[PDB]
Amino acid sequence: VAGPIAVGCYPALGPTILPSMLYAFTAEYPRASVEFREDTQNRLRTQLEGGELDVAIVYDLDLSPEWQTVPLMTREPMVVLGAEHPLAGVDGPVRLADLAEHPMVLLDAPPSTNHAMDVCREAGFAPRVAYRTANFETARAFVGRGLGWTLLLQRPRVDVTYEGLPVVVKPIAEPKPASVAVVVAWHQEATLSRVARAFIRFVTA
Amino acid sequence: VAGPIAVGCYPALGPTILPSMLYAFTAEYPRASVEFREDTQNRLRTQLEGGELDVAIVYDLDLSPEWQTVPLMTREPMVVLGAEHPLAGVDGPVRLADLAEHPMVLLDAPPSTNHAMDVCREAGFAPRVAYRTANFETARAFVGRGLGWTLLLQRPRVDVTYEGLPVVVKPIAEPKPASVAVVVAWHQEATLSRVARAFIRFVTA
Repeated sequence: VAGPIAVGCYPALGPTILPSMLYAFTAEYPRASVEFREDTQNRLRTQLEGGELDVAIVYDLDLSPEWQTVPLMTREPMVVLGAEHPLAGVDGPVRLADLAEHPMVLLDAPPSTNHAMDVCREAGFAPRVAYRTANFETARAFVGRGLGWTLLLQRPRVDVTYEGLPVVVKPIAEPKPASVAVVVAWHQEATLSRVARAFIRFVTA
Repeated sequence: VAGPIAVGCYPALGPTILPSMLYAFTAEYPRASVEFREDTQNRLRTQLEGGELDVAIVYDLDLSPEWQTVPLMTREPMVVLGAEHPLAGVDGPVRLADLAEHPMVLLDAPPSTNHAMDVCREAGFAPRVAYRTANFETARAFVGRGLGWTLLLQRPRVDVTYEGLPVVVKPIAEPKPASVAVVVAWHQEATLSRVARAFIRFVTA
């Protein structure tokens, strides 16, 4: 197992899923050579369907029916709150309806944006978006500071921001939202190289 | 003071500098409203020139002379290593020259990208870039996992990545790299509003 493989992913997946994956794969296969690209939903799609990427690590959301997928993991959406948020202190899951009138910090990084918007709609409201960011950490930092609440698909292991403030992570109820999977994907009509076949098999074992 | 202000910044400044600034400002002036936008280098300049932004929080690197600036803080570039890194035992500062042959994780987020190539260039080398990302946490997470070394202009308060791994931050010497100012900026020819002026005075107080 040797050769070039080009791997893309969403920015939100880069610091959460990718480091351990790339480190472990590359250690297992010293002669493999990985080109790593992070890009937006539309750009990765263009690249992956163009032959620029072998494989892409994406949320299993708004995905072309022509892409093959294999689950890597799956995670419920969570609410994240500042320590002194009115709702940070109550035990159990939060009814998302109870945040309808608290200012939201929207992570607008498609496909996360419409997923958040749909989850709020199933809880029966349109959020007051006080601040918008495409940056995962900016959303977390704004929240830990007390600028609003947010909905996130992934959970950094330590509940603290770049500023050194805590964040409080809550499950969601009424309804309990669907689990969102992260997936390795490729186009149906791609011929997987050996290094690519080896990558998909390793990172999912 | 009351009314809208549009504040832009570079994404890496969004979670580190901006959260407390926006919190403190909106706390002093409950009737001001901030329109917050993170944007890449040309796009922020382009928005500021056209009046879409009142002010920008930026690194003072490669800025137009048309912009008035006031320094908020200054920071030395630093090397960031994973805990198992060959040079992580190095007591005291690293000479960057000592990492010339180790793989680098490059934060490609102008103006950081040219700054970083500029500081290696000055230590005598062109780095071997194993991985490139415009995402700050992706750079820290990759380095914490062992995928290479980086250099960064800012330092999150807790030396831990999203995977819960530590990062080891070291000063650079021989030569010591140039410090970089973070500034509040606005265009020379703008007619500043009362709220924009209040913002500038408030963050430079």
